[PDB]
Amino acid sequence: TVLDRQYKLLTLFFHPHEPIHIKEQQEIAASWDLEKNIGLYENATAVHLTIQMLHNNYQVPRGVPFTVLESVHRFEISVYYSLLYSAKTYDTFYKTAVFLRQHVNENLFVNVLSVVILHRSDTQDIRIPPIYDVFPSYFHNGEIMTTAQRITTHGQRMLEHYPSTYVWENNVVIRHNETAWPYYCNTESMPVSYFTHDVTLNALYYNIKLAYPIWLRSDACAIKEKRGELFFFWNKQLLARYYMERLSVGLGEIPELGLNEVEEGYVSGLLYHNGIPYPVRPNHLVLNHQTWHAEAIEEIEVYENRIRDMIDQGFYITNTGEHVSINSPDSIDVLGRLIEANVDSPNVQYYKDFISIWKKVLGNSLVHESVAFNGIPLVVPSVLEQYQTALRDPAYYMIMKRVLKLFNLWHEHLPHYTTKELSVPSVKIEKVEVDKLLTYFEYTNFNVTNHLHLNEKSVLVQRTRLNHKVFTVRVNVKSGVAKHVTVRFFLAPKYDSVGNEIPLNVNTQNFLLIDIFNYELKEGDNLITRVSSDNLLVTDEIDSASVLFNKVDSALNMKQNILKTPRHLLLPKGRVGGMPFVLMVYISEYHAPIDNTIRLTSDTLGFPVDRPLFPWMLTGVENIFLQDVQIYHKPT
Amino acid sequence: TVLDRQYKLLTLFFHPHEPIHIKEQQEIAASWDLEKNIGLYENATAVHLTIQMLHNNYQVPRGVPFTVLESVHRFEISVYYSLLYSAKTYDTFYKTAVFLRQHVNENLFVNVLSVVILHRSDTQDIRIPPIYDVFPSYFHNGEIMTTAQRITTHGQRMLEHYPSTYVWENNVVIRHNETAWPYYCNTESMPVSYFTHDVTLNALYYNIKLAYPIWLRSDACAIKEKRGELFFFWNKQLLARYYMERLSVGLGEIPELGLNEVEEGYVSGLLYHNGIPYPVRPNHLVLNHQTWHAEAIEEIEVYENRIRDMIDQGFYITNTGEHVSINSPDSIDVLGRLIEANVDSPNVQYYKDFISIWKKVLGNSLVHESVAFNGIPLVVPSVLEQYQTALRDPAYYMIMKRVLKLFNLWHEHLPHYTTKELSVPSVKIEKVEVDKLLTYFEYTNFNVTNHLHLNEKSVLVQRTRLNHKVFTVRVNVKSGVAKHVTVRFFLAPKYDSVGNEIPLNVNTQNFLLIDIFNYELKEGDNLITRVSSDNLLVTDEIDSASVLFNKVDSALNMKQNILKTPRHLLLPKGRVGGMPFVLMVYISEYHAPIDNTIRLTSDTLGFPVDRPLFPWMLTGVENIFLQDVQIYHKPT
Amino acid sequence: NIKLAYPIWLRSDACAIKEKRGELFFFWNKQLLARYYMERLSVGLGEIPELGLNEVEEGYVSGLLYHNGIPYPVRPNHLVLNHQTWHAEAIEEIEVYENRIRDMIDQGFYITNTGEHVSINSPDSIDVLGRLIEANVDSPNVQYYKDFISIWKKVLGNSLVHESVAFNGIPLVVPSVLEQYQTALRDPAYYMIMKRVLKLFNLWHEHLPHYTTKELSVPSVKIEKVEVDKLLTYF
Ligand SMILES: *[C@@H]1O[C@H](CO)[C@@H](O[C@@H]2O[C@H](CO)[C@@H](O[C@@H]3O[C@H](CO[C@H]4O[C@H](CO[C@H]5O[C@H](CO)[C@@H](O)[C@H](O)[C@@H]5O)[C@@H](O)[C@H](O[C@H]5O[C@H](CO)[C@@H](O)[C@H](O)[C@@H]5O)[C@@H]4O)[C@@H](O)[C@H](O[C@H]4O[C@H](CO)[C@@H](O)[C@H](O)[C@@H]4O[C@H]4O[C@H](CO)[C@@H](O)[C@H](O)[C@@H]4O[C@H]4O[C@H](CO)[C@@H](O)[C@H](O)[C@@H]4O)[C@@H]3O)[C@H](O)[C@H]2NC(C)=O)[C@H](O)[C@H]1NC(C)=O
Ligand SMILES: *[C@@H]1O[C@H](CO)[C@@H](O[C@@H]2O[C@H](CO)[C@@H](O[C@@H]3O[C@H](CO[C@H]4O[C@H](CO[C@H]5O[C@H](CO)[C@@H](O)[C@H](O)[C@@H]5O)[C@@H](O)[C@H](O[C@H]5O[C@H](CO)[C@@H](O)[C@H](O)[C@@H]5O)[C@@H]4O)[C@@H](O)[C@H](O[C@H]4O[C@H](CO)[C@@H](O)[C@H](O)[C@@H]4O[C@H]4O[C@H](CO)[C@@H](O)[C@H](O)[C@@H]4O[C@H]4O[C@H](CO)[C@@H](O)[C@H](O)[C@@H]4O)[C@@H]3O)[C@H](O)[C@H]2NC(C)=O)[C@H](O)[C@H]1NC(C)=O
Ligand SMILES: *[C@@H]1O[C@H](CO)[C@@H](O[C@@H]2O[C@H](CO)[C@@H](O[C@@H]3O[C@H](CO[C@H]4O[C@H](CO[C@H]5O[C@H](CO)[C@@H](O)[C@H](O)[C@@H]5O)[C@@H](O)[C@H](O[C@H]5O[C@H](CO)[C@@H](O)[C@H](O)[C@@H]5O)[C@@H]4O)[C@@H](O)[C@H](O[C@H]4O[C@H](CO)[C@@H](O)[C@H](O)[C@@H]4O[C@H]4O[C@H](CO)[C@@H](O)[C@H](O)[C@@H]4O[C@H]4O[C@H](CO)[C@@H](O)[C@H](O)[C@@H]4O)[C@@H]3O)[C@H](O)[C@H]2NC(C)=O)[C@H](O)[C@H]1NC(C)=O
Ligand SMILES: *[C@@H]1O[C@H](CO)[C@@H](O[C@@H]2O[C@H](CO)[C@@H](O)[C@H](O)[C@H]2NC(C)=O)[C@H](O)[C@H]1NC(C)=O
Ligand SMILES: *[C@@H]1O[C@H](CO)[C@@H](O[C@@H]2O[C@H](CO)[C@@H](O)[C@H](O)[C@H]2NC(C)=O)[C@H](O)[C@H]1NC(C)=O
Ligand SMILES: [Cu+2]
Ligand SMILES: [Cu+2]
Ligand SMILES: [Cu+2]
Ligand SMILES: [Cu+2]
Ligand SMILES: [Cu+2]
Repeated sequence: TVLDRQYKLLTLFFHPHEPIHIKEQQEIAASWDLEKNIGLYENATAVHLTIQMLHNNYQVPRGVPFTVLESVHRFEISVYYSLLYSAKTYDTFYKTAVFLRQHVNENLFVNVLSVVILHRSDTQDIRIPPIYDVFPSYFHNGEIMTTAQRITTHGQRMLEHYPSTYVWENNVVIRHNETAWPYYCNTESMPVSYFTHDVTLNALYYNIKLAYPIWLRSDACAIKEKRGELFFFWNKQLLARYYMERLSVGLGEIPELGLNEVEEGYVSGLLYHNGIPYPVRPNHLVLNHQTWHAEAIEEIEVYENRIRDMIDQGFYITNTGEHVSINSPDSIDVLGRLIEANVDSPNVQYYKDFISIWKKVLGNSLVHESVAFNGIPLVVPSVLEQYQTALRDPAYYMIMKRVLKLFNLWHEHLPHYTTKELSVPSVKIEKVEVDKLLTYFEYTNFNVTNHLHLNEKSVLVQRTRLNHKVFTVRVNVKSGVAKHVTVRFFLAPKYDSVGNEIPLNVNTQNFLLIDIFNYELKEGDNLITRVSSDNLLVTDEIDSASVLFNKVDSALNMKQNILKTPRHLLLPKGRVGGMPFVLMVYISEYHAPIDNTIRLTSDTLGFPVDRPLFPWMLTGVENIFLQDVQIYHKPT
Repeated sequence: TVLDRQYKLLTLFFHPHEPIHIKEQQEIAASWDLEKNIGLYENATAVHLTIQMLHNNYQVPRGVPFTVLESVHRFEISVYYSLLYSAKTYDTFYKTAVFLRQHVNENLFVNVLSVVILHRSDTQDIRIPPIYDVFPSYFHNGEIMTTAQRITTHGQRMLEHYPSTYVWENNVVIRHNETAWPYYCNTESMPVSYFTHDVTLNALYYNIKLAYPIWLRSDACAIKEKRGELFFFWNKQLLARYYMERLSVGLGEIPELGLNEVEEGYVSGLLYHNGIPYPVRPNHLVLNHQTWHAEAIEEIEVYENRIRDMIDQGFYITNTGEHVSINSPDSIDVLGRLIEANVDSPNVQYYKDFISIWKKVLGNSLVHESVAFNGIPLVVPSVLEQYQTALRDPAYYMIMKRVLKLFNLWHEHLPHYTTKELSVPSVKIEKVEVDKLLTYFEYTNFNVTNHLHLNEKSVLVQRTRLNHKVFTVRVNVKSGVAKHVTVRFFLAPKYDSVGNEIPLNVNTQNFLLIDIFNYELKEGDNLITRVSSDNLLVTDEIDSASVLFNKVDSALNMKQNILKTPRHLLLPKGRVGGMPFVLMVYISEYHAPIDNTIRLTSDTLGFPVDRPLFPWMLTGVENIFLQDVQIYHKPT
Repeated sequence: NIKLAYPIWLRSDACAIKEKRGELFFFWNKQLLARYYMERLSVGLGEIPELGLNEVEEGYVSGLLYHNGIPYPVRPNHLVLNHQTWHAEAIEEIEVYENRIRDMIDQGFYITNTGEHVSINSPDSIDVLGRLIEANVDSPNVQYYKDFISIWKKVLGNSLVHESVAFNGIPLVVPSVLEQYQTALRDPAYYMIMKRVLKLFNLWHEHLPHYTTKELSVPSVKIEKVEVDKLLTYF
């Protein structure tokens, strides 16, 4: 019965903005009544709250932007999640989903239903469609969407007048985004536009926040996920990759964010479904004038000073006034939880969310204090207030760099690793060599037909993306005696924006983990010959909505999880003629430990680059090797 | 043959963005060739230039915003106007118009064809459609246009799901703009949004600049128009009306524009045809930082200092170095021409256009120095760079207030009027009384069907506008002996934003001329009983494109000229309970003096309020009377 | 050596009068700035920064020492020019002089020492234009058209003026790198100032009529193909 259930849940994601077209779903929406069917829900309080909200009309109006950073939106989405998750039977769950689809905003319903499907036992096999297919308007420029609407409604008669559009195959018409948006931010935004505007990266951020919502309290499974450590590690990896891209395109180090003025602005060029332009941050934005920006920055400074005091003093304050030490090396998780100010933080009243205030300030979304129903505020969020568009703005990377400065301060106070924790007896690496590192640009097609308001075709968008050829890394190692070992590869830049070789201690923060795997080392001489195509950290493209629908309706793979980095974004572009980089191979013992499942050997994720490392403490540690490589770009 | 010619010229304005659909026009476009038909054009140089431009493709690309402030755009539009105007026969003119419609940008073609029709003898009867019907996208928000597209393409099946839209009559569907755009500039922009965003006002500005393009040199007819005096008078009238509106809504005096920072920003909420959002000026914009704004402001300061020096020294410098005096009272025209820096200015090389630089600076249109054909720059103009959207921004009023400060400086140097120039023998005004002054808001419908890309309905937009009830002004006057006299009425505010009564000398700059007419005064007692419905200065609404098309195809009025203020914008709103104003009745002798035709008694348009006036010099002048009135607003 | 050949304090003779001093000045400055921009693009530094009248972001530390052993003046980063300092007065004088030059360029004539107007609208007036901009001893009127480039150099050298004099006479000065021709080119501020002067020159050239197809064409001479063997550079 998997196929039919998946088909129905897909039909729930066919046209969010438009109303229900399938008749029996209308019958269910008109027939079901929560009041009399309270007995089928475990959480009766959620049922009462939902009934009250739906009766008083105290809900976010339909056809309006939705943001989780607003309090009332969080309350509404949490209540709906509690109601949906408390469904005893799958039938009750589906019937509540239909009713909410009828009586709930599109974005909120999609998000809550996806979260419920991911975290429900009865729906551990259902596959949810990609976000960039349900709402294409968050990943393509407004001109593209308007042209799509025109070419569709024209009946493809004036389409042949358009030279940009073309018919690649029957029933599909494709455009070019190569020639468009001549007006753009420029500054530091254009050279890295092939990485920051990538659809897959924003989709990955959205899916990550689907797996770990800020408004959802962890269960036994989510309590072993080490939420804070994942936050820190993922932010570090993203910032290291972004810095590598900037060095590749010659833009320099990530600008440091102050408290007086921000020089770089952002113009999104995106449009909401209704047609409201996004807020724009001007260049040379002033933060020390008579504006709400000043008050927001003062609150941000207070909260960050509280975090700094907690880090330095070595303990945090409970909600009653007790001191809880965080000086042990295993307190990184609670530190991250406190910094994030999620619902799992011990004390959110004193440790508040300054990152959201940073996002509000640097989004320059004019607060007009407008409310509907004498209730829910009406907000026009900027790109930074949406996880599916935040990564397009450099300000996000600047803010995360500040948070990573806080994290580095905390890690600095920790004792440095010893020659016993960081050494494996009688394992010496001889030589490490990669076959080649080449990158090239290629074309890809995305389906944006779900935005078209069909009455009674399939428009696609062509985009340019980076990719790399398969590469093999071969290392020879002395093994001493037989062992079961783990090998980790790290990649870092070798020269900074000016030309001086970066010391290893500084590079410790710029090392990007690209592969980790097990091996059984024999006695004597060995050979590791890892191929990039075998790594499980990076995955291939997930099947599109159309492909999944075809494979389902016509009637598995475990190499496509929503919480993995796309393969084509693993390797930096480099330069034509070669760009130098540093590879680091580290071998350690194997210390023995589907929607949201990731686990490796029990140890800090960034080991051994989480703490600062110095050359003088690597003498006597032979199982770590630092080689130099060159990354090339194939021009086309 | 008027009807058929008008029908064809209307068909030339049916779908600018879309290509030619009528077959014989395609045949003409494919058959006509300028090279062999040079003999039918008087200006052969224009023919050669047009041929060269069309062969080299050195022209503005189609489907791109067009602005006259750019040099190459001016050159192209001037060349096309020269080509069209040099058509010996009407047939040649129409055949060139079709060819250009086929091979020219939409906005440029519409503008040039309208100008040619207005200034051509063979087309002095043709009536051109309103601008707000040809390009509705410049007068309504992007959300409205997107909703229109959706309701049209949906086949009016999901339209009935929309509660906003409704069917007022057969074949027409109407919306509401009352509930939309909750995100808005606020500050000083919302309380006067009913006046600054009025469609008729922007259309009036566009038609005025159609009558007097900056790139067209005047002929005998246009040389008697006193271009500079018209510029000054119209700007003064607009600023006085805007100040009256601000006082009515309690916003205060027009802010003074400096050279360091502009506090008030603007968000248009408009979208171009393709779907590119308009530039946004942030609040508290800084002009004294390391930006191109500083250089632009320095050039502006240099040019304005040149103007100030020319005004103070009493003479202007010719292109050879000669001094030409401007100290006479009849030099206002050349002064205005110099300030405007039009093609009729004596010396544009030394006296340059600083107002355009002000518009560029305060539009905050990011210059990205992008060019097509290795030629024509690509520009995304702001609202201030288009005459059909400039009036929506307060910065325009601030800039015009600065220019009016320059004009007031010039007028101050002139000698004050005497008791002989300002007096009429034996004519004493006894009493002046108006019956009532009431204002109310009403609904109106605009047709935006021409934007819809119909394949193989008629959507309308409902807007709220101000209007007034008919009022009668009755004055009793002693006449002495029989005479033929002219009576002028002026309206001004009585109290400023704080509460002090404004002295007459300051109010001289705030007097708005509302009526001027002739009369024959008898001997003894007389009675003037003017009714607002008789004034010819203000006109009624012009027939829409649909109405004109119906009246033409089915098969005159002279009270509808494109260069007259709409009647409903004549009177300030006032306040509920009454707002005090000052009326001034002035009687003078009758000194004896269709597309663009306006002439009155030979005298300065702003007489006697062009020069400063003082109470002590009005003793002995009995033919001028100052009464007080109250304007009321009917709330609904 | 160039300033040895054409000193600002030496009046030209028959030989130096055929040298077209102003045109040489303009051409050499343009060539230097084009080469510098090519170098910047080669090393990925971007376009030459535009010099304003409020603040200069880039500073300079020479690292040089005079014969006696006095360190050179240092310009700090983010130097402020709109505060209560002599920099403001110097910048005001610079602005006045540059506005005088702009007015002379736009009006089409220059003012003599007596008050006469001399036209500069012909294409062969580039030499006198350069002489006026340089304010050398060969300029027609140095009293009205003064040397603003020297004031720019003084301002951007940040040489602290201490008003010290010897013999009750000759001032004692510690010049910066910009005040010496043998060290001026080490500072980007020089290139910025010359870019401003070249903006003035480009304004003047823009007012000139564009070349025609008769001045710019040679009858019956068509170029087929151009090819270079190789372009390689090494340290
Ligand atoms: C079915 O559906 C419903 C609806 O969908 C779901 O209901 C939600 O359920 C969750 C979980 O139960 C609730 O969250 C918790 O709520 C309680 C109660 O908060 C309410 O009352 C507060 C006022 O009383 C509190 O303060 C007064 C003094 O002023 C005090 O006398 C009283 O005893 C009590 O402490 C309100 O303040 C509060 O909301 C107000 O304040 C908020 C904060 O400023 C503000 O945001 C609100 O807008 C409003 O202004 C609310 O009305 C909370 O006590 C509890 O708080 C814990 O977690 C937060 C972080 O999320 C943390 O900051 C707190 O310090 C506290 O942390 C303790 O518990 C954590 C786990 O919950 C634990 O991880 C911490 O370590 C800590 O516990 C450990 O340490 C502490 C000492 O630090 C120790 O005492 C403990 O024993 C332990 O050792 C949560 O916020 C939602 O409120 C509720 N929502 C609704 C709408 O119903 C329901 O979950 C669904 N059920 C099922 C089965 O699915
Ligand atoms: C058929 O089609 C064609 C194409 O559609 C139409 O052609 C257009 O026709 C108009 C009108 O004829 C032209 O405008 C006039 O152009 C002339 C010539 O300008 C050209 O040449 C300039 C260079 O030569 C000038 O300077 C040199 C020195 O450097 C000097 O030696 C030479 O004698 C001459 O003076 C170029 O500079 C100029 O363009 C360049 O410069 C522009 C300005 O910076 C710049 O914008 C350009 O981009 C380019 O860089 C061009 O190539 C102009 O002389 C004439 O200028 C008058 O008007 C302007 C204001 O518009 C004003 O500033 C000038 O000072 C001058 O004013 C005198 O004439 C006015 C009337 O024209 C008059 O109102 C003024 O009072 C003044 O006249 C009185 O006072 C003066 C003293 O101040 C005195 O001398 C007079 O005798 C009199 O007493 C116009 O700009 C278009 O150029 C032309 N365009 C094209 C593409 O062909 C044609 O009209 C159509 N024909 C028909 C029948 O329909
Ligand atoms: C042997 O050794 C000695 C020492 O080594 C050498 O002596 C040097 O020789 C040179 C060349 O002769 C001198 O330069 C010229 O000096 C004269 C005189 O200037 C002195 O007097 C001025 C005051 O009198 C002036 O103003 C009053 C009104 O106030 C007026 O009534 C009077 O008639 C006269 O006009 C002083 O102001 C001046 O110094 C003061 O002012 C300076 C400027 O502010 C200031 O710097 C000083 O610090 C001081 O404050 C001085 O004491 C100048 O008249 C002459 O000026 C010309 O050149 C300059 C640019 O260098 C230009 O600005 C002037 O406008 C003027 O330009 C005319 O002549 C140019 C050629 O000389 C020519 O190119 C111009 O086109 C122009 O000529 C043409 O147009 C004009 C109209 O514009 C027209 O009248 C002409 O007929 C013609 O058509 C020079 O500065 C040195 O002063 C002198 N130095 C010393 C220490 O002796 C000597 O050269 C050696 N001899 C040999 C054979 O080798
Ligand atoms: C893009 O996605 C749409 C679904 O949003 C696809 O629509 C399908 O088109 C095929 C055409 O043969 C139909 O048989 C299916 O029934 C359609 N499905 C739905 C849900 O409408 C469309 O084919 C996709 N196009 C591409 C190129 O992937
Ligand atoms: C709005 O304007 C359009 C033209 O842009 C009008 O279209 C006309 O509609 C009538 C309907 O009976 C047709 O007979 C005409 O042939 C149409 N003209 C064109 C040029 O298409 C439309 O009627 C107008 N609607 C309103 C309410 O004024
Ligand atoms: Cu969408
Ligand atoms: Cu700044
Ligand atoms: Cu339009
Ligand atoms: Cu401010
Ligand atoms: Cu600074």
